[PDB]
Amino acid sequence: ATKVVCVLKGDGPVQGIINFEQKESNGPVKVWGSIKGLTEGLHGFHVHEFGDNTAGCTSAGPHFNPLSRKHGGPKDEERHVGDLGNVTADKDGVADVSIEDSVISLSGDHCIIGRTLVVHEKADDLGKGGNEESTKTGNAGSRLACGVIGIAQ
Amino acid sequence: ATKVVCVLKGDGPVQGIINFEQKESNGPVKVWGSIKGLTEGLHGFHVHEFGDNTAGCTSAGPHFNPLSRKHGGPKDEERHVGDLGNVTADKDGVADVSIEDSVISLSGDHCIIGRTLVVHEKADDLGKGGNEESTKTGNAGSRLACGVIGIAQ
Ligand SMILES: *[Se]c1ccccc1C(=O)NCc1ccccc1
Ligand SMILES: *[Se]c1ccccc1C(=O)NCc1ccccc1
Ligand SMILES: [Zn+2]
Ligand SMILES: [Zn+2]
Repeated sequence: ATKVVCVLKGDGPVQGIINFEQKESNGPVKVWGSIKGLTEGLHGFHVHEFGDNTAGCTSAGPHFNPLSRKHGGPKDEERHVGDLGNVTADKDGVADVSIEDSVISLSGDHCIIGRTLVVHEKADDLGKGGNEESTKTGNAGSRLACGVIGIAQ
Repeated sequence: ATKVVCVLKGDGPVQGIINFEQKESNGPVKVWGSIKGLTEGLHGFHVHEFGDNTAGCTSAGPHFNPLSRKHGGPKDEERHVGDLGNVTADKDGVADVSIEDSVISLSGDHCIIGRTLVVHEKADDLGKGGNEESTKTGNAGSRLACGVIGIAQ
């Protein structure tokens, strides 16, 4: 009953369309779609705080973290709201995205609408990386593609 | 105290950055920025319903109209929430945008976050055009550039 969408654009082309659906405001969000142009392997996949693409993906700021927590994986209690882990690209450079998440929302204080979805250069270590940056960014590196998260029909 | 931003891009030369700021929860919204690549004259300037850029600006759908009103100009009672009138480009193809609007909002049912800002091919006749489409789209024609409206820092 809430549908939300994001068009990811970045150089490669790294490009993708990610859909979000939430049947009830109390409920999990299904996240699905496709990203192409990626290198094989894991790519960190996050909601960042600002829906600001003024100077590209860097304008989006840090991971969306309304609760002031440390970085983690989506299955961790200690995570940023925006922590959606990794998408995995094959040799064809395509990541088939199929995520269900109970922490992001399409309503309320954890709402992701108007924020930025980013697919990153490297793997997110899901905060298990044992350097300082693991607990902040997951060491997922640069921002390959992003988009502002918008209301869908 | 709330700041929102939109990067306008499309298939041709039209591009811009539009900022929105709302000092008080239900107060007026200041809208300002710059759009270049335009023909001289008026270009319809609207918030459209969907923050969906899947297939370009057409995916944004009709004018944002939560109150089921007819199309009008920003200074009309009978308007869509998304009706921000026209921006005016000079011979250089630059429109300097400076708008204050009391109907849009950055919170609540009138909130434009997650929706799409669109700059159009032609003038919006502000519903005074005396054909049927005047009362729906303002006859502003095709969508030159658009962006999803995002939360800013
Ligand atoms: Se997303 C969010 C955050 C705080 C309070 C309300 C909401 C919400 O209801 N989103 C607005 C919306 C409106 C129409 C379609 C989808 C989303
Ligand atoms: Se205003 C609006 C419209 C659609 C979806 C969500 C929201 C919203 O209010 N989100 C919460 C928000 C907005 C601006 C700054 C911080 C948080
Ligand atoms: Zn994080
Ligand atoms: Zn209208």
